[PDB]
Amino acid sequence: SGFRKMAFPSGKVEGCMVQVTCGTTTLNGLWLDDTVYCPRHVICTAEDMLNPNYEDLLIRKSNHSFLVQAGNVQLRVIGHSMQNCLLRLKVDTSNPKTPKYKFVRIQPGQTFSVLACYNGSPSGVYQCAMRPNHTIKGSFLNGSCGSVGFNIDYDCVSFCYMHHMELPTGVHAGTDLEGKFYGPFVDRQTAQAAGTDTTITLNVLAWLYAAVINGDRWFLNRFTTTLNDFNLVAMKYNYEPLTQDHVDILGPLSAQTGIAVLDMCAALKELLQNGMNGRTILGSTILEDEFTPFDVVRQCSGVTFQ
Amino acid sequence: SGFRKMAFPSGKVEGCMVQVTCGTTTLNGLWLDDTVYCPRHVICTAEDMLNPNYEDLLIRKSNHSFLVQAGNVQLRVIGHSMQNCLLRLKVDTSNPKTPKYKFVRIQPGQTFSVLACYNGSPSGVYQCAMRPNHTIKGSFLNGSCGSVGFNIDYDCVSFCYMHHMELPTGVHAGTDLEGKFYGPFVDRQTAQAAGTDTTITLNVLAWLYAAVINGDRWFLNRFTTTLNDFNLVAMKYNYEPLTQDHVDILGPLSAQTGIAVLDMCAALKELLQNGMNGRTILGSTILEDEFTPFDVVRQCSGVTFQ
Ligand SMILES: *C(=O)c1ccc(N(C)C)cc1
Ligand SMILES: *C(=O)c1ccc(N(C)C)cc1
Repeated sequence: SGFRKMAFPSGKVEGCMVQVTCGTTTLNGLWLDDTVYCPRHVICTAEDMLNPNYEDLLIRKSNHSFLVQAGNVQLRVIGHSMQNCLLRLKVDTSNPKTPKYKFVRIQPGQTFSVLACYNGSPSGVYQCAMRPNHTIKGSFLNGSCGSVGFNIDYDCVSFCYMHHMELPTGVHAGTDLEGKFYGPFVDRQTAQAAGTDTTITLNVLAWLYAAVINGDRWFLNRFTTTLNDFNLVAMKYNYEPLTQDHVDILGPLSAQTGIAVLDMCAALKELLQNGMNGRTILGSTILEDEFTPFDVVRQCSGVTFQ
Repeated sequence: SGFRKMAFPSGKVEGCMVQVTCGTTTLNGLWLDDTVYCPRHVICTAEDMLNPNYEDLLIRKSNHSFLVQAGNVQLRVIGHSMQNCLLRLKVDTSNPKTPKYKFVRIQPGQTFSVLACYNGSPSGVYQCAMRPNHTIKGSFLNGSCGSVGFNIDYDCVSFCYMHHMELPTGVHAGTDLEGKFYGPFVDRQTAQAAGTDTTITLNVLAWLYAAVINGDRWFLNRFTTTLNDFNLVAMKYNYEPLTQDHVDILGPLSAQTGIAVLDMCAALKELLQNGMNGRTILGSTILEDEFTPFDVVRQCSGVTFQ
């Protein structure tokens, strides 16, 4: 029993974290095989930052412009190239700690673990959901550029996020491991701001199913709803529309609990309209949207507490 | 910016997790140097469980009663002994992945990271607070016996918790690494239940200081309070008494923010009496008590956003 924001064990990623310095700017990089990945930010100074031309900044660098340190060992850079908003630095040594891995671009509403790092040294680990508005509610200080997000599937580390910057409201933005930003954001100092966010309906529903698997039915009701009537309520409360694809994704959780998706939708509609009446669901006073259907299957028993 | 329940990176602990089997019972153990630690539960079957005499159960075992597996490698047991509620199994091989480490008994209100494990294989990591009533709000399924809790200080892994069992309300109980239970609990199937809990006043206060360091003052007021008058309100709302020792612990956070402890106490008293008026503090709709003063200093900037 229990239900917690649970990160993946971070060890396979810790063995990949290095420090990268160019001039006076230091940040974190990711060492896989004979390549180190890091934000292209590393070639900027504070004065470069309002209007940097990375192409023009980069051509002025040599391999030995870059200092890469894995603990006490210096890794010699023997090639560099820019790919979107990241640099790929080729180094003389292949990381013996490289795990089996993949690069994936995650979709909004999906979750991943973040290994917050400073000066190449891992410091903390927590789970994030990719918001609909392409930001994450992270916890990052100066020096955290190049901290990575990942999921782990069996042997294999799926890398999905490299951290870049903090937006005016204190949420965080970054890129996949091809260096393409999540969202409309750019690695420049501008007035850019996160767009209006929305609640991730499919996750809230997954989390209601979690509650039932764990033994709680207080919020269910005798009603059902159509997809359409549900979505009218969703629009009023700033929840994403429910789609048939999402209903289909909820199939296994519905089958384990014996509650039809559209019946759970009715329960949610009631919760939105009437509130929770001073009660909790899985320890929470609010409706939680930071767990995917997969996160629920991962963490909950396969046997419902009936 | 940001503020999250942040676990320590779990890698130094993952390299210590093994599987231990005796008869048909399997669970997790902790391999440090040439010793494996695990719950003494491993020598019980379901029928042993209502009234087990561990002394009597253990004397019937030999070293080769115990199967210890670190991945694909069998570790041969060459000695065993019982210490309170754990077994210490001496093995033929010293763990080459042993980190620098210490065993510590944590105090109620303190926090630690939990590496949830199954069959010797780490599966997730999250932060827990030791409740005043000596339980943790974990997330554990069958097979999680022997999952460990730890903090990391510089080089050094401070082990503080080995998981044993789940109580009737779904919260969790276990021991330090000397095998002594946190709380009045016993490793038997009885009607035992967690005692009445209380809110950890010192942590709530630390978390209010976190909010100010991160730039938010909405909940402050023009009032002060005496320790006594505060504690009368605390008693009404089931919060721990504030003590001068705790006020002293808050010294650094008070100095960084320029808010006197007893002035922050007044703000808390107002929040308790009047509620939060539909607002949030660090993203939360409720007063959070699962972060210590140390956790706040660890995660927040040393510079207040004034
Ligand atoms: C670190 O990688 C990084 C990247 C971008 C920015 N800004 C665009 C301000 C800051 C730090
Ligand atoms: C696993 O270590 C463990 C320990 C104790 C119990 N009970 C006392 C039921 C169960 C599992």
